Amino acid sequence: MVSLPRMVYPQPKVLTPCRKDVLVVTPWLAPIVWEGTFNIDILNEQFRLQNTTIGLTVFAIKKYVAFLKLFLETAEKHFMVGHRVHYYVFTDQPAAVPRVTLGTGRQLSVLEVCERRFLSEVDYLVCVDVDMEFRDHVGVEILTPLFGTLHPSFYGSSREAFTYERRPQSQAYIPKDEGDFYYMGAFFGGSVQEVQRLTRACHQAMMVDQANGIEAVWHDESHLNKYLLRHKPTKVLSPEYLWDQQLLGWPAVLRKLRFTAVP
Ligand SMILES: CCCCCCO[C@@H]1O[C@H](CO)[C@H](O)[C@H](N)[C@H]1O[C@@H]1O[C@@H](C)[C@@H](O)[C@@H](O)[C@@H]1O
Ligand SMILES: [Hg+2]
Ligand SMILES: [Hg+2]
Ligand SMILES: [Hg+2]
Ligand SMILES: [Hg+2]
Repeated sequence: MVSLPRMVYPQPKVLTPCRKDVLVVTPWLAPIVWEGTFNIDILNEQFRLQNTTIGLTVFAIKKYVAFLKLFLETAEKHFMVGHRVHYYVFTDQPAAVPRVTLGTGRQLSVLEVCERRFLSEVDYLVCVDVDMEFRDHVGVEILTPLFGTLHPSFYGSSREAFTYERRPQSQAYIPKDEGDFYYMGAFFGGSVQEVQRLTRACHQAMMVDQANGIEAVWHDESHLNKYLLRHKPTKVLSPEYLWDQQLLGWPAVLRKLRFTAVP
């Protein structure tokens, strides 16, 4: 909205692709975020000028509350550093939430287990799984109206191999000749409005399936993939944002491992 100040940085080269080893934009012109495709300095400026607030939601029920400490501590070092962050921890054990020291401009709310709340408190919602840890930068380069993350096991696979729900009886059904990517349900988000639309669409599709006595092969994730097939995300995050070094190592195609599973 407001003018960016004078900035000094390398001139982008029109005849020099940033990455030649991977696809950096989808067929519907949504960027695919890989290290080397963005200048974080320009992006931080753009979002700071808008005083952007990012909500980060995690669900820690039962034994998963044990992952909160590492999750929050690492988020403090790598997630949206410099911008306003509001952590939303949904848990069945309010008292078990660890007391983690937060940087300025960042807050955490514990919700024991309305959507209207999100609309007035944050500009974007990022929904992730709690049994993870941040190992590198995860910033505003991911912010957009709607984004999904490439599942680390299928980013190089053909659609036929994607583990979409294949039964026509399911609302999450996707035939073998359809599909752009296989997105993992452990990392998605976008504007509050778009995220609520996605979740509302998924919840309704799941109810319909339940009534028909059917459960999608990969539950929530199956419906997420159906939704993102019909409502193309405005950005797609590379596997840099959802990886497991123990199971997949550290391929050359990944210059950074930013968000990973906990052994
Ligand atoms: C970073 C995960 C590495 C790949 C492991 C296999 O992942 C599973 O893939 C299916 C779709 O084919 C679903 O996405 C499952 N939810 C994935 O399971 C993952 O691994 C298991 C062991 C659990 O940790 C689960 O929470 C993970 O998503
Ligand atoms: Hg969410
Ligand atoms: Hg979530
Ligand atoms: Hg759902
Ligand atoms: Hg969903």
